[PDB]
Amino acid sequence: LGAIRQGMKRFQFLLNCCEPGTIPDASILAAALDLEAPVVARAALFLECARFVHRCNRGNWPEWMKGHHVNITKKGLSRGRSPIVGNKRNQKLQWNAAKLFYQWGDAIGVRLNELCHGESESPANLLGLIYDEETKRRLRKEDEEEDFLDDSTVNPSKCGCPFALKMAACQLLLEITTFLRETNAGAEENYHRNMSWLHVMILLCNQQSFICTHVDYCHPHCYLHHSRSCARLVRAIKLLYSGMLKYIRLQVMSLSPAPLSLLIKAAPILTEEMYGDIQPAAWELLLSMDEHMAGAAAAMFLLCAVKVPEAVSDML
Repeated sequence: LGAIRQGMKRFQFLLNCCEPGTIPDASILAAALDLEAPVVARAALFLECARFVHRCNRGNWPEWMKGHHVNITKKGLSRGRSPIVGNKRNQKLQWNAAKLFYQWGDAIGVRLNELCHGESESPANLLGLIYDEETKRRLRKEDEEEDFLDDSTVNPSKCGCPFALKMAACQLLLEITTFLRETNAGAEENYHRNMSWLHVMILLCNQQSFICTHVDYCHPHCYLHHSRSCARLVRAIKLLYSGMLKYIRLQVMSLSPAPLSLLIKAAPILTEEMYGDIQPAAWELLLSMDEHMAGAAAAMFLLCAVKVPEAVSDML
């Protein structure tokens, strides 16, 4: 059952020697949803990429990404040179990254803008989702039996794409923003302030809807159904197995607060019409249960209130 697991560890050494900002491709990062691959392998790739992004972010660098492996005199084509050039090589590696991680996240991101019509459950379909009992009990059984130890119920041809996969893409982009803002000299500062694909994260927050009644059920656009979805997937990833588990237990614990912290990390670049759309979302998510979720909703609402206090004044 866990024969993927060690293979991922094998994949871990395939991200231990290759150059950052070269592997993988933008297009195979974009179009990897309509194949025979479930949500769990996509999320595993997302968390592995995020793990190596945190390796390039916090300070836990690998041995070859610190400049110690070019000084020793080889027995061919070799001459005495200081390893400072190897430090420049590692400055090259993240200069391959800080561009291409932007471009790969572009190529995923506009694909997800096209995936807004991909799994597009209509508002009429949503009003049938929340109240009509048939697809109610259908997707409630699909959200409740959601665990990744049996490959027969949760994903039929290993092709399903719920909104929890979109939150997993959101937390991968979240770690991309932990890299890009902090860690060929023209667009090095032009690749953080202007991102051409961030309107659909707020759109997914508008698809984090609030027409629910919470009588033993939430509709698959309600963020409590998203909370139960990400809770079921975190329970799945803690049933399938430890250092990658260490990373998961050190970072995320719930995928529903991902666009919240995304909006904290990308506050000042937005024009304020989108702010006038995000203060209603600030009203809806302040009923949340987690300290991370409701607390980051409080800090987002705090920042949009110290930005725009008159809409706050009108809703008081």
